Amino acid sequence: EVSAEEIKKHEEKWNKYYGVNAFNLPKELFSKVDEKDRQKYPYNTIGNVFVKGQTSATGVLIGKNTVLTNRHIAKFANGDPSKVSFRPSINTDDNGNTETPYGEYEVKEILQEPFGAGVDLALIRLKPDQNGVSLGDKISPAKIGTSNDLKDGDKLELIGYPFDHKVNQMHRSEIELTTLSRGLRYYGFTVPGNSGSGIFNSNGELVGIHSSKVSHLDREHQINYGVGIGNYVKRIINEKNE
Repeated sequence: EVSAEEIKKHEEKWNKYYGVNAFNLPKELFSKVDEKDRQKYPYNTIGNVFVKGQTSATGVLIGKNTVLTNRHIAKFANGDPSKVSFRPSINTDDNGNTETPYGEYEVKEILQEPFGAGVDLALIRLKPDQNGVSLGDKISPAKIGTSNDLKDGDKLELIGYPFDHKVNQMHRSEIELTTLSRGLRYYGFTVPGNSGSGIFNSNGELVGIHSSKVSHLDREHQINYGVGIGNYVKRIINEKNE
């Protein structure tokens, strides 16, 4: 139970992201990442996780051949690697020209829920290209930080592929942390394709992975939910990363 003043204020904030048309959102809160920035860190660690005829979401290169995304996204492949593809820094302009600067990678193995079924993260291991060159040799993986020092009110950058808005176009979203007692919760503009989007701090460190929207305050309102790279998650990543 929370005061009626909260639901009012929550609705106030929420609405500044979802009350106006996506295209009408202020650039500071949501914007397309241009070509120049796409070639730089941390943007180039972001890729599109494509599951043939199932979904198109986001993933973060955290290892030489490893991509961190959501367990719910990975489930769409039913343990079958041939069904998933990873396209780092893919871009399709409004005129259908698609470019994949580092190529497209095949998956050799899906670790569906290495952190437990109630933690929405999965690891995707990639094959190197046909020359045996790993994606992580072409691009430096994201630096992994920690979510331990984050606090209510913090502002972070969520980077991903908002499919439902624009196909294969990397966008950044400013997010605002809120009641962190109930997991990584935040205000910000996202759509289903942002699932698996990286959340970075001012130091360029990966501190969380976007998951979805969950009920908040009461059963009738929403907030974005993400999985923070906490002590436990960090440990499993150090153990299985590659």
